[PDB]
Amino acid sequence: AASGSALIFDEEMSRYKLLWTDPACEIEVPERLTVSYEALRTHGLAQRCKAVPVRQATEQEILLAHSEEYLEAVKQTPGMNVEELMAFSKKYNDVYFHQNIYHCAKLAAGATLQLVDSVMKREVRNGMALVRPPGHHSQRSAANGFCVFNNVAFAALYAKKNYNLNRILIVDWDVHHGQGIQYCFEEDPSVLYFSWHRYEHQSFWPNLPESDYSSVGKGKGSGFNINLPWNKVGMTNSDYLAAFFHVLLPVAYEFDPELVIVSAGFDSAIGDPEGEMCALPEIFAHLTHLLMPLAAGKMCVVLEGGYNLTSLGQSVCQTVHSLLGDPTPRISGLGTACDSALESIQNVRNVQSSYWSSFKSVRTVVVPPPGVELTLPKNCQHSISESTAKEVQRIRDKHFHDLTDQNILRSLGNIISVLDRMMRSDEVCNGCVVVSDLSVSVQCALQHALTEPAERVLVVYVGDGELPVKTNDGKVFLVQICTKETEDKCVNRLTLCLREGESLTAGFMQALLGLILPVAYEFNPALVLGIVEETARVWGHMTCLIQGLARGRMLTLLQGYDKDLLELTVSALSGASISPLGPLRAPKPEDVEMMEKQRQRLQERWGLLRCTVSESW
Ligand SMILES: NCCCNCCCCCC(=O)NO
Ligand SMILES: [K+]
Ligand SMILES: [K+]
Ligand SMILES: [Zn+2]
Repeated sequence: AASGSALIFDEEMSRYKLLWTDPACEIEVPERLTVSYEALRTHGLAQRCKAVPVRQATEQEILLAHSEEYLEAVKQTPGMNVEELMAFSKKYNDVYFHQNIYHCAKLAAGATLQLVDSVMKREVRNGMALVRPPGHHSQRSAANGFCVFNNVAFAALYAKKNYNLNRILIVDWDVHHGQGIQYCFEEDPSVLYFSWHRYEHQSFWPNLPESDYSSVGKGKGSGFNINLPWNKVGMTNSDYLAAFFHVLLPVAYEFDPELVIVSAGFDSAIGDPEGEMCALPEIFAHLTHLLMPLAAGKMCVVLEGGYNLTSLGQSVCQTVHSLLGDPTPRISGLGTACDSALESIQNVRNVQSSYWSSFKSVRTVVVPPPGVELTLPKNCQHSISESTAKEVQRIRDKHFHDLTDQNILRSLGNIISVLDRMMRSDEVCNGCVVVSDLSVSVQCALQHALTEPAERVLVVYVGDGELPVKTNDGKVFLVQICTKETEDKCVNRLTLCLREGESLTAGFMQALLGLILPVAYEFNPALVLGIVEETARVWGHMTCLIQGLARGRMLTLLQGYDKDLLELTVSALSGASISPLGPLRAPKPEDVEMMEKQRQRLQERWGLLRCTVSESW
């Protein structure tokens, strides 16, 4: 399988700049590239990525998305002086030209195609290209918004032609609307374009009516263009995550893309002069991580905007951190989206209701049963202290007097050993332990974590019984996926009873993206505890996405030995790729009704669940 992450960059693309007075473009400086690459080198991230050289995009590759007349007009700019370059740039909106910009434009485009090839050739698992000029505003016969050629549009068309892909997802989290990408794939159902952008009721640049939520695509591409307009500035982490959980992610996993291309503009981060939003650079580590379970991890990150030189480097490294599989930082202070964001999210979901189902040294430690030996990935390891042995003795005599099964005692010693290495040693991140007795193992795992201390523990249990888990003090949230419909009493437990059949994968994924993840992210646990009983596919996507919480510190307790299940949890816990879910039969209405009743029951306490504007009394 593929491994590593590509970092495509070249200092040549920082060798064009603005040569005349223009306050509209004076923020697009060469230092954007040099600051971002040097930030990756300072933090040791560039040295960890496979450096792929940039090449020039050929003429025929440029003609994939641009006209011959516009290409030949740009081709003449290297021969122009300052006066002629100023006159040529006046023919367009918010863009300047340079003697070298046509050279770097072909390099920025070629760098994107180099990144597409390395990912599609399985030479790397994912990658990022630091390019200038940007591209998502560029159109078929016009330069626009600092862009000359549409790099991301090139990547999708290049991937369609040379690899025969049928479904490509484009995620534009830049703060500006990439109308060039929208125009290019307006009638193409093979490319799904998502974009959030500062809109302010069309008053913000580029002031386009097509940037609104009602532009869903044209013809056979209807429903494959998703615009989410930000009508107020200061959007926070809660707004960005609500946009993912309730708009992008449900559509993305139903779309099931064969490749993910990200128009990664970081002017959506706090401190940027263009965006004026308030999301921290840490949010981009999660925006990346939440998309990695798609397309078997094949993700191509292309740089677009980002103009606060300090805010830029921080978010670039947070993106590469997630691409390399590093633990995601904890996000605190999460809550409901603001009213403006909730109105936007509500409107996009309604207009897309007719096109999509959901609307209207060691990273992992494994302890198999005694004697079972299995092949482990490179970053995983098998399992005992004398202090742990004494503590298991102390736990036994106080809480389990009539208990002598010396193999049950073995697992409890491993649970303490694994948890001690996860929280305190900082050398182990997560782990998986095969378990015989559930009630004693869950009790030991949960109680030992609270005194570690883990101030908050999220428990995700796939079973039917009741477990020794107290959820009455705010330190524990219980997520239970069961077979028997249980009346949920209190606002700190989430019980999902899915009506059995061939619709469980679709219903579970909708509950994962729409209920579990929004609640888990607001809860901000210090450790995740996964529990699966013997009587109890989709667990790989759950294990990977849930690692966005608690810095990826998850302990999974598997009851009984299933090598297939064991091998999948360990693979997902270790950071390996997750095989894509195929086409899923749309969820049963009885499950959607059940999931919406739980949202009504919990969204007043966990505002991140809200996908509507609350009714004021
Ligand atoms: N604050 C006033 C609005 C001026 N807007 C200038 C357009 C440049 C677009 C660059 C970009 O980041 N594209 O993604
Ligand atoms: K955007
Ligand atoms: K589209
Ligand atoms: Zn931008």
